[PDB]
Amino acid sequence: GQKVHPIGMRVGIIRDWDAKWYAEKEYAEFLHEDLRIRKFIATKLADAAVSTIEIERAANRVNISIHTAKPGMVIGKGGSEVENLRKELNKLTGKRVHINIVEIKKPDLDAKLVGEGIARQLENRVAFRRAQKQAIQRAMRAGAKGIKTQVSGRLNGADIARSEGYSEGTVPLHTLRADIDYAWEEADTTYGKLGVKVWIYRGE
RNA sequence: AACCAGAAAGCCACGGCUAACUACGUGCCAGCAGCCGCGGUAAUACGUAGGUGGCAAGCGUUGUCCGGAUUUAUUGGGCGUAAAGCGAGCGCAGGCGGUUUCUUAAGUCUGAUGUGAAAGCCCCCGGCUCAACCGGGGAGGGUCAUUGGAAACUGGGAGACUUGAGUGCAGAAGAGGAGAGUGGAAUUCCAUGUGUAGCGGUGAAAUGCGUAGAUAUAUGGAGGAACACCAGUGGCGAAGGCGGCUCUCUGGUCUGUAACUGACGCUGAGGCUCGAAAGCGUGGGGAGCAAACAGGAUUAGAUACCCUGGUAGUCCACGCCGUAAACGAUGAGUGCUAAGUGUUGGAGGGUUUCCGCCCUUCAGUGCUGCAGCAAACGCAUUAAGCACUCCGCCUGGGGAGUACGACCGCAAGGUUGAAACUCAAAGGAAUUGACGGGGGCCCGCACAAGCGGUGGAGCAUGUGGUUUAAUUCGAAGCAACGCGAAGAACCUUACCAGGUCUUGACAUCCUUUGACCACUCUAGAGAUAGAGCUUUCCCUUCGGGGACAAAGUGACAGGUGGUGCAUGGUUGUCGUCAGCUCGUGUCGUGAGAUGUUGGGUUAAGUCCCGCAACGAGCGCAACCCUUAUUGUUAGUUGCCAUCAUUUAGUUGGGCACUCUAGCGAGACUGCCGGUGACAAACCGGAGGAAGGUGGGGAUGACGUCAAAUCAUCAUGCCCCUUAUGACCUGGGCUACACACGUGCUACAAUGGGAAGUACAACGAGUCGCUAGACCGCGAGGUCAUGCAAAUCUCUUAAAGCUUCUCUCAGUUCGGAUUGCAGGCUGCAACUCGCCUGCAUGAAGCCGGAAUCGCUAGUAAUCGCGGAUCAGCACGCCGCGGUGAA
Repeated sequence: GQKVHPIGMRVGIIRDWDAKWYAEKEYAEFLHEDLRIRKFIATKLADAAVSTIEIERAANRVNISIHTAKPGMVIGKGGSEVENLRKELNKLTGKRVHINIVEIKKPDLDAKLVGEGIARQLENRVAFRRAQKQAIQRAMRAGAKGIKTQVSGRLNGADIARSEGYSEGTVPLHTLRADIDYAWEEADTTYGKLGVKVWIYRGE
């Protein structure tokens, strides 16, 4: 293995972090509290399945916001689930949290959601070649410049591991005026454990 | 004729061929199969389930005959490499044959006549209410038999012709054959002279020969074998084969020409002859060379390769055997079908001292290439092309050219030549990878040139081995060994001795209940035990759970236990090596190829030119960070130039310089000259701070190694559970008869010791760095001031510079080891921290074989800061000074 998480290459240059803090003498407390913050959307991710959470911070307030493609289950029926999530998050926090919902557009051109969906087809015993090809076509139908895909492990419920994936379009990986995305996700039907990786490119 | 759909349906397969399915318990065992092949938690091959799928009382299995099988090919196959042209010639019998006149009519076709039993298979028509039965007709049963005709073709008879086939006469070439003599050189032996300590051989040596005079050098003498240059893809012959020269017998081929014979030809089973080396018998000679054999060497072993010897043989005469990779792996005879180019032997013409030259034509003999053939490679007037005549041979690989029988031979052996039983392949040619102890080109501190090192000595540190009760686990060539460990006294821990415990040390629910705790005393090594103060409601609609404990068992928990060869994720390594592919159009019967090859150039698939290729993508490069100049902006905690002050840029003042860091400019072959195809590019010059990607960093394609990891994490499967799980004390991973790797300090004079004396950069700081003062030989101790930061501290850096010193010694070098006295953090430095002082003073005078790093702010030397951290660094990460060959 030799390659790099590409979002860890472009950060600081053409994007930022997801924590816009500046904190001395209470830094690791908020770090291992934000670690607890990220875990709590496991209740979301089974249904709501958000992508990113941006957490800014005022003096004595908590001011967070999310990005997702499914605005249905996150807004509740009348916002009543929203205040319940604020209460359950504040029970772990004790501090004034003020959550927000931002909807993404052209939602098929994500990174985490497409890999999560193809891992979902892997968790229903659907064949890997046809699912990757229909996935990269329906991502190409969204309008892009390229998608790379790769899956590994004990493929298709078999013996000793292979690793193979397919690609189409262009993808300048080694260049810095890129604005690409990336996502890794596990997979298991019942045998061992697998993994999917997924790439896009849309110019700077 | 009275009443019923009641009395009244069967059988094998479903992985491909094979139309004709899906799912459940079975687990390389039991099993299945016509061929291909299936069985280790899947058998879509055992049983079950519905189905599915087939003809019409049947359906599967075994056995036998024909087809598919052009796999005996007459219709209808072949022999360069896949099975398959005898080793080659001479020829009896046989097969097949130039043109023409007349003639017979054997073969040939045809007319008529006689028969080819009945029943069958056919067709038409009737009945059998449709299968079966009969009836009348016709090809159906001949290579038939008799009688009558044609002479086109082949047989037969009579003749005719010269084109095929042979002797003329004239020439020509030639390692054609046998027999008889002869020439010189070279080796070996012998003799003679001269002349002394070695000669000979190998990768390296050794065996061997030599003072009983070798080797070497000149002179002769003996004998055998082979013929240096000429020598050529030249020549000769049916093949095997044939090269010094002179002579006798003798075979064959080519060119002219035509008076002469007049179809006399070709092929050729049986038979005969010739037939490389090796071998056999009888008799000769041995100069070399050399099977068998002896000795030396190599090797784990070497009944071989290597070296020193050495017989049969190799030679001649006379007999025998009769084989070869006897090959162009291509049978023989004849005819026909584009060119170009050498060369051997001729004939003719133009021209001519032709000896050259040019044109025409015969027989060989090479080389390149149309049509045509071929699975391809290839062949191609010397066909593997289009054909006719005759002969030989083949029908999957093994068994095996074996067995029996027969013939030949003195003998080895030769010629002719099967089956029982096995296998589902064996085989030819070409394409892509991979490999080679095959080759051509390139490139890197890879060699070479230098500089400094390691291996010698002392110490620190990491492995293997021995150890104990335990020395906890992983990592093994580059690509493990100052590596996970960026901090082992208890904790750290998994390793031991002991004290111990159990829905548990930790998670979720249920009820009883609701909130606990926390803290003092006693026991002890501790977990724990027994008391003590009591615990505690945050909604009250008398109705209740949220913050909480304890008890019950219930769910369950826990594993640093195994498998990186069941895994994800992550990382080494080729290696910053320069490659890896796609679309469209072309080539190839097809796998596939071309683009991506060739010339130049570059750090590079980077770019130019030619090229059935044209374009693109991932890589390379560019965008990113820092360093190298300058403009603007903004001036404190920064700096001091215009002046005063004060120890002092301090305080008045300015943003001038410096610095701080935002936005900007600047280096792109940018211009000129030469080289280069004018092209890419190469070499110089000016300008500038840097000119040829200015100097570094981050960035790591396709893929290789089942490389490393369950011991960061997650985890398929397997195992443990009043215990391999948990709590505590003490110990250990820090041992040492030994060997290896990595670092620190010296072996002193460019130096040690004493004194005085200057200049950096990065970063860190709240229970953290310490200003100043006092005391101490010191490690340091006390009072205390600044500091959450360009301000206060770490912190005034070492090598540096000037004076003295020592005077070559195991030394005023060196500084390990050991007693004593201490200092600091720790609850506690014995096992096991660091540092100070006194007393002690070992090896060690530049380190073999071998081996490592590095092409310039580099190598070499010298200090400083940080991470983890109460404490502990010769390790790691980073910065700066001096500065090489």
